[PDB]
Amino acid sequence: AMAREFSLEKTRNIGIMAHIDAGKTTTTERILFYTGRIITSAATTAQWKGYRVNIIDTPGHVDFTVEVERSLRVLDGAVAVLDAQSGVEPQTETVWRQATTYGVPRIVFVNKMDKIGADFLYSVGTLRDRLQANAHAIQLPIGAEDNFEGIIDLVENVAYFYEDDLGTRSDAKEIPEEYKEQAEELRNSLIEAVCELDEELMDKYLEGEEITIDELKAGIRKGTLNVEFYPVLVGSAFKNKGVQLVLDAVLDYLPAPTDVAAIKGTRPDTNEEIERHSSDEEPFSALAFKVMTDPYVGKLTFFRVYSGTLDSGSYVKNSTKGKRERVGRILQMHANSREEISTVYAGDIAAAVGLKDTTTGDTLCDEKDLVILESM
Ligand SMILES: [Cl-]
Ligand SMILES: [Cl-]
Repeated sequence: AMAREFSLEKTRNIGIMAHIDAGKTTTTERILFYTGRIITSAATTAQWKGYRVNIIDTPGHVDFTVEVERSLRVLDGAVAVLDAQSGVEPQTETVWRQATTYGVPRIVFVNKMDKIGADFLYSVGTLRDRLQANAHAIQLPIGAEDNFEGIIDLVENVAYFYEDDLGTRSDAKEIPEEYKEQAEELRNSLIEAVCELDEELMDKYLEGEEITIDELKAGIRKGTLNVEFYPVLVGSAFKNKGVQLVLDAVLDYLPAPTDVAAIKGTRPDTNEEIERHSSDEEPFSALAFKVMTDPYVGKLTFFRVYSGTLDSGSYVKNSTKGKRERVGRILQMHANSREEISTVYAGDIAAAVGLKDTTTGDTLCDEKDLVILESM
């Protein structure tokens, strides 16, 4: 007998798109640490400043596999991590274009800034050249290599400094004098880019009226959600610098379940096109996306709930296979523990115990209102 701890609007289903060379694993470990306060898990339930953040693990393929399409549906937004040295590899391009097809909003994080030969401006440049994406910097790093001392937030128009310790973050002081000219130059470039995404901001810009910090964030978000803009951040996941800012950007610019289109399905035995809105008032529907052999509970079946709610110990239909399944226990895999929940809601992710015939890609739904989300 529990209600939602976190609302739809305050939910972030994210995935991290990057190669092992770009530092995907080390980046992921930092996110799990900051989001789990007070071996690779298929999906990790976590939080950040009052928001539910589900970190969905993604594969490292270089092909047009069906597993990626499913991995892109399960997540709503994504964090594309680039290597500061190389920038954009030929294999990052194939991943990027697939995300664009399914309309996945993405923020970019230029990792390994403290590494030798790291160049932020260069890396940002490759996105517009190679990928042909409208990527823009919302940050400017203070120094490179071991001189990498801090990060400038172009939106808030402030600077943060890192002592390279466990404390890491410091208060938001004024931008250093030697970086002000470039900072305002990039901030004004950012403001112009955003003005082209919302006419209301263009009008204020042309009339000479100031654009507030929140108006700029809204514009960036609006553009990022429409897959027309890609905010670019910087940091060093290896020495823990700028990772918390990425989490802030997830809240600020990545979509909540309601910010992406309602998922499309079909009624079994017919060609009828159906849509399931991301809401609790609708009939339950969910997509299973990973079956893991757990050592304690034996067999976990991870699933993304698109619509409705589901109580533990209740039946549902595996519409893909035409079988009844009893969701015995519902678990959420946290960073350092497991939580058994009595109810899972729309736009959330959990693992069901007790399923017999369900496999990756199958649809689980309310027995009284059937739907198959994946084509077969
Ligand atoms: Cl940070
Ligand atoms: Cl909706």
